Amino acid sequence: KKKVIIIGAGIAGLKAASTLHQNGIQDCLVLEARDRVGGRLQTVTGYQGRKYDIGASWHHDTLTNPLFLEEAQLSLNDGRTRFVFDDDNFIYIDEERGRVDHDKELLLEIVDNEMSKFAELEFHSDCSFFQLVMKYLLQRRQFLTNDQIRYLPQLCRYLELWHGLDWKLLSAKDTYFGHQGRNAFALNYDSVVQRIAQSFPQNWLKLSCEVKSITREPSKNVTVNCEDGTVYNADYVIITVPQSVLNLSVQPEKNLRGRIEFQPPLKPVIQDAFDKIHFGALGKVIFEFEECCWSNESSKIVTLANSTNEFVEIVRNAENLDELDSMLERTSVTCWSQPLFFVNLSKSTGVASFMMLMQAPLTNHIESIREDKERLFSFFQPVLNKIMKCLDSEDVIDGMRPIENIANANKPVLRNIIVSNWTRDPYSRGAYSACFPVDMVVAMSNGQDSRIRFAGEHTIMDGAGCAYGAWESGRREATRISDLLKL
Amino acid sequence: PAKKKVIIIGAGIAGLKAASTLHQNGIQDCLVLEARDRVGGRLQTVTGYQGRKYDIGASWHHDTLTNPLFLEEAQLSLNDGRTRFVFDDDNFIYIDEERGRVDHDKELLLEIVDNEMSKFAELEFHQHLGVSDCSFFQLVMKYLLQRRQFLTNDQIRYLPQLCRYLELWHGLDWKLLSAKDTYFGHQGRNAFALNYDSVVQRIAQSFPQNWLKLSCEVKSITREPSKNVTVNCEDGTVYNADYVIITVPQSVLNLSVQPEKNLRGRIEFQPPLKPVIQDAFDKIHFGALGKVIFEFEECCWSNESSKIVTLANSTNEFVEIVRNAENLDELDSMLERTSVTCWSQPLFFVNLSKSTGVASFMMLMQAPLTNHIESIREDKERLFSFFQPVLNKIMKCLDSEDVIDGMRPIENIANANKPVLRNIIVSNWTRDPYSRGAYSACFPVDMVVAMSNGQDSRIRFAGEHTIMDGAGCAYGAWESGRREATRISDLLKLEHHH
Ligand SMILES: Cc1cc2nc3c(=O)[nH]c(=O)nc-3n(C[C@H](O)[C@H](O)[C@H](O)COP(=O)(O)OP(=O)(O)OC[C@H]3O[C@@H](n4cnc5c(N)ncnc54)[C@H](O)[C@@H]3O)c2cc1C
Ligand SMILES: Cc1cc2nc3c(=O)[nH]c(=O)nc-3n(C[C@H](O)[C@H](O)[C@H](O)COP(=O)(O)OP(=O)(O)OC[C@H]3O[C@@H](n4cnc5c(N)ncnc54)[C@H](O)[C@@H]3O)c2cc1C
Repeated sequence: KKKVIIIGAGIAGLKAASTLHQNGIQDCLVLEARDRVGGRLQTVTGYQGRKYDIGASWHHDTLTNPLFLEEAQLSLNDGRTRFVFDDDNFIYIDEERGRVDHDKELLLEIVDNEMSKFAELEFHSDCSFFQLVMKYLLQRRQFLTNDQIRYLPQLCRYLELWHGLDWKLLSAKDTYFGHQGRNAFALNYDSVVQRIAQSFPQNWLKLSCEVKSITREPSKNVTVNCEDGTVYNADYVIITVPQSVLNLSVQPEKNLRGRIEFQPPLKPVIQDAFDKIHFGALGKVIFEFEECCWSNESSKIVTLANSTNEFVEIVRNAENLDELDSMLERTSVTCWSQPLFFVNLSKSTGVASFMMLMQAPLTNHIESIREDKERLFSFFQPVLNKIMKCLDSEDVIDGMRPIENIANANKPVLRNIIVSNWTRDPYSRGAYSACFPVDMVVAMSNGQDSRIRFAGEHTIMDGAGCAYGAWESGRREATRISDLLKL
Repeated sequence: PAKKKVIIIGAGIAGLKAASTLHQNGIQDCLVLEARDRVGGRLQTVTGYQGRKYDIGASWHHDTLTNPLFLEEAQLSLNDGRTRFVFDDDNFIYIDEERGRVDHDKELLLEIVDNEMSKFAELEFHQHLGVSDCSFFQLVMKYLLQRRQFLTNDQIRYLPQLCRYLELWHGLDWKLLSAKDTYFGHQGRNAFALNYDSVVQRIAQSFPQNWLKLSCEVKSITREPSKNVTVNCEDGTVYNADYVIITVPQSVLNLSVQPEKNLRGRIEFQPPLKPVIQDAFDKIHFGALGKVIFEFEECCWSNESSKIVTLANSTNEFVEIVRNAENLDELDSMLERTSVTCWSQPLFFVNLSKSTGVASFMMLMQAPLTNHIESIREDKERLFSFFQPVLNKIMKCLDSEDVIDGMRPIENIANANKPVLRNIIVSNWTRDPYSRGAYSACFPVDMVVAMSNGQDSRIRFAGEHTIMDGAGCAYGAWESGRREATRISDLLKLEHHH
């Protein structure tokens, strides 16, 4: 029947569909399991109609990001605001100390820089980012004060919100990575998705179509089966489901929502690749306040996990990486058990809200209780008040239920909380490609064969794990299949 | 005709480390011929108001994560608890004449666009096709052009001036500086040496005293076909050696390729320096980093930071030209439009009060300013008058009052919150015939190769301009000394049984 069948309507699949059409191609399809397009790009709506990207929210590498450049030109042509450069000077908050950023005596950003060059030098075996930070501290303690030894490691973990992985689950070798310039906050990624999706025959889109299996016949024809019985046959097939999903293609049984049974099975180089690449769990929590009543100094605030001086003496005393490694091994998870990244939306978008980013293992636990508004307010209440105090304000009032308080005005009134759910959603099963302490790109880039091709943020190297990477990978596979068929 | 194993010309850190290595390797009958009445060369520690000491030459140990000289000094300190240095990096304070402090600003966010700029440059040359180099200025104008849609007006105005602190890394005005060589990734924090002289003396002291010959200016070096090298000091003496390690500055060694033998510092080579060496001089130059010390009575200002950069003047008109230019071509035409002031270029001040407790400012300057300011380094009244505006402005931003000129003490006991300037020291590297500049710099490898491969097996070269790792730095100079001394040590070892 069809020329090419695109599986998944994330930005990868959408771009691909866009290309094909743009290449005059016809008779294609976009099969999406969810009842909406966008995949890991979703803009939700909350209090008083405020909108928030619960999925991707920034255009990274604006100096070379091609998706971003395209958006910029559109904006040069029509003056519509599509984004805002929200990079800012980070505010770091510790529970006891308070602010420790731009400190006259702590000079933490400066040692962090050094720490980073140290990381580049170490490589230029591989351990965990946590293990790398310990070596650094050990090897440079002679030139680090006691307060730097205490806090630096906590501040430097802000990188956890970059991969969505705690410093002990994260590969040190992939941790530090330069960026091609500032970041631009998308003021409607849904506008990016919408545009691409409305640039090809709207009749190609088939929502709520979970694909159960993909089969390779002899007669250069591929057969796709959505689990509702309906079956399709096409020339080429572009698979864009998340790596975490695709990975299911090689496990016991075949049920598990999302899993696609391949026929024949996926080659060994492919299945091998899943052994050398994991997936992160970046999550988000939106805190909607009645109105801003705090200082809008910065739009970037990070709260540090708690630290101790007992940790220092062990740095001072340890003789080597083993004495320290063994001395360190010497519960209760709260809002102060890990670093939390808060985007203060008031300064950058004028919205009285906080977009907080979180990592594994915390993400999954918070998303598990996403419907428990009071439990959620109780869990983050401490860091929220600590933030408000540092930003010259008061403790948060809970106004999530009818009948505010009448005596607010000077106190931040929380009106709502929104939480992501990517780790519990079967069609995402996590946030995006991440490294545990490479080859998948090549595996995907080639394909299962000349007609069973792939695409997605995990099928490319430039822009890996990013929206534009997935966007481009969608064009790659697209352009190709196009050149041929066209004939 | 005094016979000697090795003759090292110059007693800077390169020659001193060379001789040191030699001694440490059991080599005797060596000489260190130095023209000045001191050792140290570009490492010199002067004395000023009330016995305060300052390094008018090198001040920092750079790339501490890898710098072998530094690591060697830190080891010592770990053994005796003696403080030999101090990590003085800090959050930079940027002062505009108009806008006052513009650092860490919630709206300007200068350091942030500066970072993106560094990245733009990296992305501009890392992908090395037939690149085509240009001045650093040209590089910045290109950045502003390509990214104007993502920069506010004030960023376009103040970024190009704030990014010029780099002029103080090379000692060159951004119009004279190679863009391709502008950005350098430092291997970690810097360590402010608390007297570099201590490093100089410790090394000097590590080999025979009588090995040293000060105030002897070498004027010629001849290679006898009889497998020996002849060296002549100006004070008539003549020496004969198996090997020679020339460490004169690249600027002085350059004089060798020109006709005119009576130039202070110049060495007449026979045979003349090979063509590969001569021609290498067309491919690298010398910068003019200079210093000025503003000594104060006592500290009556904020010690938030020890790093203060004063930006040069900018104009909203510049913003308009960038906003209206169609390409680099037109931007230059448009940019094409008096006299030099303390605001005509960025200046870098090290507020020592915080970092060392000494109520003084160590200010760095670049070419061409350095030349002009060193040319009048005696007219103190003119110096003060020249640096009064920025000096006052700094003090204002640091919660203090204008400067009072007390360089000629006339009793002042009623100005506790008023800063009193008592002295002004100025470097003199451009006019000193044995330095003729600050160190090697690029105008928009040939040299490092020609030098490292020597004039011939017997005539060798060392110094900050003869090596890649640490080029232009004290530790690179130091390393090159170890390099040359080792090669010879080995050859003299295989010396037909001794
Ligand atoms: C919390 C969070 C924050 C992020 N922030 C940023 C950011 O700031 N900047 C940035 O660049 N990136 C960010 N990302 C990453 C970005 O979202 C992804 O790179 C990009 O959206 C991945 O696109 P994709 O098209 O490959 O897949 P989309 O998920 O990403 O998924 C492919 C599609 O496959 C469908 N599918 C799966 N299984 C089946 C099946 N069996 N049958 C049919 N359809 C199926 C899915 O429903 C989905 O629509 C973030 C991600 C998360 C989770
Ligand atoms: C103002 C200034 C600031 C600096 N700051 C730093 C810094 O912070 N950190 C850093 O790492 N580097 C810094 N440097 C660079 C550093 O000082 C040099 O890299 C290093 O000192 C060069 O050492 P050298 O041994 O090769 O030569 P030294 O000058 O550098 O010179 C070799 C010796 O040869 C002698 N000589 C010359 N001609 C003759 C002759 N004809 N006969 C006999 N002897 C002769 C000279 O007098 C001299 O002593 C700075 C330089 C300047 C000028």
